[PDB]
Amino acid sequence: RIMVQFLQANQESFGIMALASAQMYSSFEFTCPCLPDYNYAYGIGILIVPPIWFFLLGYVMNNNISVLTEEWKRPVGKDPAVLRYMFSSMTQRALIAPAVWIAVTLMDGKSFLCAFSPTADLSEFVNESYQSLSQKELLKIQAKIPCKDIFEEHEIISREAATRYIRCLSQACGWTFLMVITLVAFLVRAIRTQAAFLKTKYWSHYIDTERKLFDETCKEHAKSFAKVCIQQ
Amino acid sequence: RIMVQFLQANQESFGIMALASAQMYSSFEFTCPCLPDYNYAYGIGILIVPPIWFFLLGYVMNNNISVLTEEWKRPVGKDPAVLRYMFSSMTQRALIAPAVWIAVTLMDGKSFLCAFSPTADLSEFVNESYQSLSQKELLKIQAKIPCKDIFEEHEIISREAATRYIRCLSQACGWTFLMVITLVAFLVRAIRTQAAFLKTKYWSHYIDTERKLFDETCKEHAKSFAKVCIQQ
Amino acid sequence: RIMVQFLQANQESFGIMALASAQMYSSFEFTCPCLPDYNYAYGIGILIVPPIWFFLLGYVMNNNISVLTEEWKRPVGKDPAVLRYMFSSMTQRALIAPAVWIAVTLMDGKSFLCAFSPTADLSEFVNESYQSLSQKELLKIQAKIPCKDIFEEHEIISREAATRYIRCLSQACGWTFLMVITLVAFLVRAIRTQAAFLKTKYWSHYIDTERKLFDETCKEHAKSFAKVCIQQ
Amino acid sequence: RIMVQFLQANQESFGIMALASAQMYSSFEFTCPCLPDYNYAYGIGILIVPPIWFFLLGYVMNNNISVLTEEWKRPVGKDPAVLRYMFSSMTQRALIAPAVWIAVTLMDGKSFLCAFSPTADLSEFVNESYQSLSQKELLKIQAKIPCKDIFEEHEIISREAATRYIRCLSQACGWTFLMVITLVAFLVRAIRTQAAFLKTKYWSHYIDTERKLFDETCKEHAKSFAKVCIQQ
Amino acid sequence: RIMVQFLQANQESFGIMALASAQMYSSFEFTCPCLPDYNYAYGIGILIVPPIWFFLLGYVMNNNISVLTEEWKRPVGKDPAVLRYMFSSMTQRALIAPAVWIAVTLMDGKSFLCAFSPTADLSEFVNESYQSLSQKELLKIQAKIPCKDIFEEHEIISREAATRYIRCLSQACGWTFLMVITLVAFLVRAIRTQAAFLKTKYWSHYIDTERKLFDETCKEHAKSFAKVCIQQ
Amino acid sequence: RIMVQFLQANQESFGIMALASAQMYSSFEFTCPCLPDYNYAYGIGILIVPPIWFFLLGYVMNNNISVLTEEWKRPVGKDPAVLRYMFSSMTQRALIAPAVWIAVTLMDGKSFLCAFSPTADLSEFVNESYQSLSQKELLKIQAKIPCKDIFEEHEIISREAATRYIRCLSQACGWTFLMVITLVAFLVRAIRTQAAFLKTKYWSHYIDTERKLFDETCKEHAKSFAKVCIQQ
Amino acid sequence: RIMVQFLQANQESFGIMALASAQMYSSFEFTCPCLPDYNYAYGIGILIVPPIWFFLLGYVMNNNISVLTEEWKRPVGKDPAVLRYMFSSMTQRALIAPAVWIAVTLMDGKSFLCAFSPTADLSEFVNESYQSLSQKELLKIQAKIPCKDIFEEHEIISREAATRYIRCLSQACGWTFLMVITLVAFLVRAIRTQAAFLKTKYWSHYIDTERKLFDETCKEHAKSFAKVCIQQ
Amino acid sequence: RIMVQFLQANQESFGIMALASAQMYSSFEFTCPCLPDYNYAYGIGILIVPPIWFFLLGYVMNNNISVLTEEWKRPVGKDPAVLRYMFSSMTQRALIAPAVWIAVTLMDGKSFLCAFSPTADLSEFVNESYQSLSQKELLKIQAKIPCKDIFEEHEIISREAATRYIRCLSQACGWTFLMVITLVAFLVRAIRTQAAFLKTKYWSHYIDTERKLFDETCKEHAKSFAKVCIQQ
Ligand SMILES: *[C@@H]1O[C@H](CO)[C@@H](O)[C@H](O)[C@H]1NC(C)=O
Ligand SMILES: *[C@@H]1O[C@H](CO)[C@@H](O)[C@H](O)[C@H]1NC(C)=O
Ligand SMILES: *[C@@H]1O[C@H](CO)[C@@H](O)[C@H](O)[C@H]1NC(C)=O
Ligand SMILES: *[C@@H]1O[C@H](CO)[C@@H](O)[C@H](O)[C@H]1NC(C)=O
Ligand SMILES: *[C@@H]1O[C@H](CO)[C@@H](O)[C@H](O)[C@H]1NC(C)=O
Ligand SMILES: *[C@@H]1O[C@H](CO)[C@@H](O)[C@H](O)[C@H]1NC(C)=O
Ligand SMILES: *[C@@H]1O[C@H](CO)[C@@H](O)[C@H](O)[C@H]1NC(C)=O
Ligand SMILES: *[C@@H]1O[C@H](CO)[C@@H](O)[C@H](O)[C@H]1NC(C)=O
Repeated sequence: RIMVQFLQANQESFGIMALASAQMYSSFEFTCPCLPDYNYAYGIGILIVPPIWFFLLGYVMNNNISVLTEEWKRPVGKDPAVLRYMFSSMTQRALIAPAVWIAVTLMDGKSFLCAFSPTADLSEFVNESYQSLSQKELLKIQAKIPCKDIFEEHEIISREAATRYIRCLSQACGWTFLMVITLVAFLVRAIRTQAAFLKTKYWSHYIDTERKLFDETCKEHAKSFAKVCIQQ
Repeated sequence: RIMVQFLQANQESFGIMALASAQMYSSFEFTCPCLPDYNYAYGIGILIVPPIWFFLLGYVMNNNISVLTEEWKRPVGKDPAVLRYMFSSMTQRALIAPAVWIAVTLMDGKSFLCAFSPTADLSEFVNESYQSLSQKELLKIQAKIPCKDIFEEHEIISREAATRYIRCLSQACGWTFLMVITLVAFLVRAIRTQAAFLKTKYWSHYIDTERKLFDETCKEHAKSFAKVCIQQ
Repeated sequence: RIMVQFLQANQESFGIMALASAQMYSSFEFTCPCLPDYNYAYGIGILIVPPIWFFLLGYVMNNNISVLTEEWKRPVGKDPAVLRYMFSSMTQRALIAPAVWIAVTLMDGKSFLCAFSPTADLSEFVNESYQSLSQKELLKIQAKIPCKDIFEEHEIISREAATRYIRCLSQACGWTFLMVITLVAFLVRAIRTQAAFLKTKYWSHYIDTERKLFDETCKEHAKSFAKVCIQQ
Repeated sequence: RIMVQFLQANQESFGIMALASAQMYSSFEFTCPCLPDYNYAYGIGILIVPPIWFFLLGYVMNNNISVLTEEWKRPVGKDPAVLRYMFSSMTQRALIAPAVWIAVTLMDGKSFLCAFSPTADLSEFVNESYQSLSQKELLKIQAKIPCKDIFEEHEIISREAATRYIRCLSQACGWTFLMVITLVAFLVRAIRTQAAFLKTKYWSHYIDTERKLFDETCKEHAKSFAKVCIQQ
Repeated sequence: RIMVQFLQANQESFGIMALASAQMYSSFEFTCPCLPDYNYAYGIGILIVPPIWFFLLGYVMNNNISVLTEEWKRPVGKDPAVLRYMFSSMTQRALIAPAVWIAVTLMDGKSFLCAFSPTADLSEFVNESYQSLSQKELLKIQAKIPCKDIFEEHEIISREAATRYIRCLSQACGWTFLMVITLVAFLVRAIRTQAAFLKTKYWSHYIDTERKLFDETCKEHAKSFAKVCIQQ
Repeated sequence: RIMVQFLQANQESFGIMALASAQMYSSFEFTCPCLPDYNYAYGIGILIVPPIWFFLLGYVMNNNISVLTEEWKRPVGKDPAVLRYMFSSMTQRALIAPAVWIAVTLMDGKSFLCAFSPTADLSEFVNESYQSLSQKELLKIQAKIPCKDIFEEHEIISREAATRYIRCLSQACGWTFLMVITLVAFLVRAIRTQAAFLKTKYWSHYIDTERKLFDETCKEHAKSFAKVCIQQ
Repeated sequence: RIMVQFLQANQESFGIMALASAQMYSSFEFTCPCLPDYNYAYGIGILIVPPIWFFLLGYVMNNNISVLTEEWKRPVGKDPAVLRYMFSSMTQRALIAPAVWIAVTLMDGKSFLCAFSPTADLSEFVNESYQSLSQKELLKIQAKIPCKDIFEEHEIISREAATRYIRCLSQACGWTFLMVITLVAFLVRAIRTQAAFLKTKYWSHYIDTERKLFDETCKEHAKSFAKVCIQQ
Repeated sequence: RIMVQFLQANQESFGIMALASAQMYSSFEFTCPCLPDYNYAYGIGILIVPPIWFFLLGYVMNNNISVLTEEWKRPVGKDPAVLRYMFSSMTQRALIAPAVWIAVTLMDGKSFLCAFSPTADLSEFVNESYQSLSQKELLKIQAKIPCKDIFEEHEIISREAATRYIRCLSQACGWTFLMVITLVAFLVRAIRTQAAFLKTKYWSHYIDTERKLFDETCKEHAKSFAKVCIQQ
């Protein structure tokens, strides 16, 4: 409920793909398979592949990827640097949604709990009676931890006690990730290109004005033949 | 509830047929027949035929299919190319809603669960007591899995344990589909036609201006006889 | 609740009679009589007569049925064609609400369940104990199926198991109907009349301009006598 | 709850007296007396007298009933025809709310259930044990049917089974009424008066312009004496 | 809850005192004293005195009662007729809220139930065992009827059975009152004064224009001395 | 809940201090001390001192009390009459909120119940067993009546039966108060001063115009030195 | 819930710091320590230090404290009086929020209950059995009174009976405080400085005009060099 | 719920990073690990590192950090003081969100409770029976205090009694922090730079005007070649 609450708060306070990723996470039915073989795969996949898809999507939604591939494809493109600058700007704009997804899914330690439960060392939580049993038997039990309606072995492991531990580890990792990302962003904004920016601004203005003028002249050239044919 | 939540979030953030398909799924009463003979048929049908209907509908709602069939029907149409371009644009605009429907119904593994439950290999979930019994007897039991109010054989198969497994497989398939679709869209937007676009823009502007001029001249030609007849 | 949800979604997204029929269905208290003699009649009636009433209503709400009957009544009407075109347009606009009603009431298999329950062949659901009894005794029991608060014979037939079966059949029929209707609409929009359209547009513009001019000249002719009489 | 839902839907979609009657029904506490002597009277009264009051009210709210009675009262009124046309238009506008009330109260078979329960033939619902008893004893029991908190004789008659039967009959009668009304409206709009309409339009415009001119000239004639007296 | 629902519906659809009286009733804590001596007094008082207060209030809120008493007080007032017309108009505008209050409190048979319960003849509801006991003992019991939390003698009288009876009588009286009021309003609007209306319109326009001119000339006469004193 | 409901209704329908007092009452935690010594004091205090504070507050919020005390303080004030008129107008505007508070707190008989419970004569409610006991013992019991969670002596006095009685008395007193206040307001508006009103209107317009002119001339006199100093 | 209700009512009716303090109180988790040593300290602290912080905050948020300290710091400031007037106005504007906080926290007798419970004389509430025991033992019990989930000694002291008593005392103190504050405000507004007000108004207008002129001239002086450098 | 309530109140009343930090806290799932080794670390981390990240973020979001690092990097920057002033202004604007976070997380004593529970001296709460046991055994029990669903040793320590104590200490620390911060802010606003402010204002206006002029001249220079190329 906290995720939906912050979603509504972000909507009220309200570049846009961030809210898209947040909403998609808050409305995605995370279901851990709760099996010793697919737990790790499912957790790491939910952690890894959605940001990759968001990266690709952010590249696709960009309106000027066509000019980029056109210039990269030609031997001598009609300058040499606005291309690198435009590509860097596109990549930087696209990298936002994956980072938001990773941060959200780490602060909410569901993927971490699903992925690292079967193999983690939970020895302070395992009951004192069954403190000597094969780790192969512990594998299934620990894998069933992230499932409330499946874990029916409270006599061996306290579920909430290990859930809180793993979730705290996940939140620590999330805050570390956020700090590193913010430091990198600070360095980037403090270091980084002057002529390329002006050239790109000019080319964008030129494209817009050309499109508008083309629409206008098409309308004017159509009005004449319209008056000609209608009078028939 | 997550589907309706993301529906409301999409409505708040808000080409339109995507929201139409999402809403239609979130408000469609999926009822698995829970029978070994019609489970597969019903699941695959819900997966397959609604996107076909959405494709046809998107073709019908298009305002310029009439000109397409008129030109395809004539021996020598009044150019050759803008037709192929217009048809490709129509098809690309129409293909959006089916993809959204398939993605949604795969992320929510209801159709997958209904379709693949009776024949899947659920051997780690079947109880150890009835681990040796005819697969024909297992057919009905496994078919009854997606039905909460019908599956009354908890002593043979854990329902939730297999539900999570099949739903995880469905979500994996959904993410794979999304990745492939995004890659194809990236390639299409990066590869693909210059004169046809301008010709289509000009023809659209001409049609609009002609319609507006016709309305205007009809009003002007009517005003005279109106003043003539009213004075009687 | 799904019907009301999609009603609200359609209202938010928002020719109008479609929403009218959807709302009327979502707010109509469908009560199956649950009797072997009136079940079929009630179900088929709810399926058939409301779309007929919607058809008639859509014909009545049309603002230019009077001109149609005036021209059809005269021996020589003041052209021949715009009449057929206007009538076809009226019929096509009117046929929308009945189709929406039928589609909605088929996707929600209440009418189908009420109509086909007493006579359908439910042999896989009838308990194995009373698997040999007179179909006349089965008539009342099966007729009582669509009534939750009346069906008190769970020892003979599983209610939900047959409800899901009949509802799935109804949804299949609904999707078939939708596909056929969409194909017919595609063919109609792709095949079908050029002069009649322009003539109808001109006549509509003429009628509107004449009405407006009549209002204006009435006001002007009234102002004089108003100034005359007020000064008394 | 369905009536209030459709009330809100009609409000959202939104001549006005229709919504007034619908709201008044949805907010009127229908209380069947549940007595063999007053059941019929109360049901038929709720069915009959509210539409009569709505008819009278619609006549009263009409702004030009005074001119109608003034002309009907004079020996030679200052034309002959616009009176009949104005009266017919008033009656047609007024007849809307009673029809809406009757349709609503028939689709919701409360009045029908209250009125026809004590005397209807409910022989398939009366228990097999007391299948031979004086109809005078059955009178009170059947009269108590529409009262949930009063009918405490479930061992003699199944309440819901007869409630559904009578409600289905009421809904059939309601749909029949709607069909007949729609057919009559279609015939009226298709048959029916040309000069009277123009005369009424002109007289209405004249009245409006005269009122506006009178207000203006009153203000102008007052301004002079205002400037005269204020300066004192 | 029905009263508040219709209150909200009236607010949504939305001379104003009608809504005021409706709201005041829907938010007034009607508490029957449930005593054989004060029941009648309290019921009749709630029925009678609030409309009297509403009448007085509607007279007070009227902006031109001062001119009425000024002219009625003078021996020779500065015409004779517009006074009677203005007074009749004031009374007619004021009489709306009391009628609405009476209609509402009669349709909701609380006052009727509180007032007429102790003395009404409820012989078909009194149990057959205590069918022979002093009416003085029946007085207290019947008086306690409108109180749910006080009436603890279900073995002598069925509370709901008599509540429905008295409430039905109250609703009948309410509909009769509404019909009579509507008939009287129809007769009044059909019968009833020509010069007085114009004179009142002119006097109102004159008063308004004089007030506006006085404000304007006060501002103009103040501006001069303002410019004079500010410069000091 | 009725008080908050009417608060919301008044807010929707919406001199302002009336709503302020209503809101303050609906959001004030009335806690009867339920002791034989402080009950009367607390009830009468809640009845008396909040209207006094509202009176004082309404006097303070008035924007022209300073001119009143300035003129009352001087031996010869710069006319004699507009002072009495302004003071009367201020007092009349201020007297609204106390009356609203008293009316509200009387219609909701909480203060009356808290104040008059310990000493009232409740002899028809005291049980027949303890009908002969010292009034000093009855004092505490009756004082505990307005407290639901404290009154634990149901065997001696029926709590609700006396609560309804006292609340009915309170509502009677409230309606009497409202009637008397409305009669007094009618007499005041019908009796009551002509030159003083015009003088006050003129002085108010003069004050407003002087303030506006002073602001304007301050801005103009500042602009010059602004242009002078900025250029440095 | 009453505090939040009045918060919403104040928001709907809606110098601003008053609502800030009200909201901060309604959303502050008051937790009495329920210990004989820290109860008094915590209660008095919640009563005393938040208004001090609000006073300081209101001083800080004031936009012209800098000019005040600048003039107070100089030996001969560039007049003598507007400083005292500006300081008095600042203090009066700042004193609003602390008074609102104190009034709110006194009307809601939580701080009073927490502070005065351990040492108050509650002898009419202590049970008759333990009416002779060391006050040191009574200290802990009485201190635990404001805690619902901690006070588990109902056999010695009735919790609600003393809670109501102390809360009534707190409300009395709150009303006394409000009356005294209103009287002081009345005296202040009736007594209190003519030239200082005009001087402050003029200085404020001058500051505003100077700021606006400076922005304008900065823009104009920048435009020239902008046109100069851009053309390079 | 109080935090979300004040969040909504702040949103309604509504430099922006304050609301961001408040929302992020109200929607952050604080999960104390409830272990004697990681409790302190987790609590202090939640207290310390989020404000550091907010500080860095506020530095990054600042639009003119690039000019700061450009001037700090050059040997002789194109003045010497607007840099120090701009840096101080940036730091002061950035320091807001960390302070809000610390204040919020201290008023809501969750971090304090998680951090200081295992080592605090809770001797008045430990039961009298186990008042002599190794502090190593008390370590785990006290560490489990902030966990409602884990602390299952009510026979040794009263959970709520110590929770209230530690939360009161946390609130005291929070109010102390707020007072110190407000005093420092008062001193800063009262002490602190005249030429630097004007220079920064001028440079900002110059930058804005230059950007706008550059956009304009780019559009004008593009229009010519647009008209040139379109005509081809
Ligand atoms: C540990 O196991 C014993 C029996 O083996 C059981 O009684 C006890 O409740 C268990 N405790 C926990 C914490 O699992
Ligand atoms: C397996 O079956 C046995 C009896 O056959 C039953 O006692 C046990 O609960 C079952 N377990 C599961 C997981 O189905
Ligand atoms: C079938 O009938 C038997 C007795 O005739 C009963 O025990 C059993 O529960 C019934 N089963 C079903 C599925 O109706
Ligand atoms: C019919 O009456 C018998 C006894 O007379 C009773 O046992 C049975 O439940 C009743 N059945 C119905 C349907 O009323
Ligand atoms: C009538 O009274 C008898 C005993 O006097 C009791 O058993 C019965 O339930 C009562 N019935 C009603 C309807 O009050
Ligand atoms: C009156 O008191 C008797 C015993 O003294 C008790 O049984 C009875 O219930 C009481 N009745 C009321 C109405 O208090
Ligand atoms: C007073 O104490 C006695 C026993 O000491 C107990 O029975 C009684 O309920 C108590 N009463 C109150 C009001 O505490
Ligand atoms: C203290 O411990 C005793 C037994 O050791 C137990 O009976 C009692 O309830 C405990 N009390 C508290 C307050 O923990």
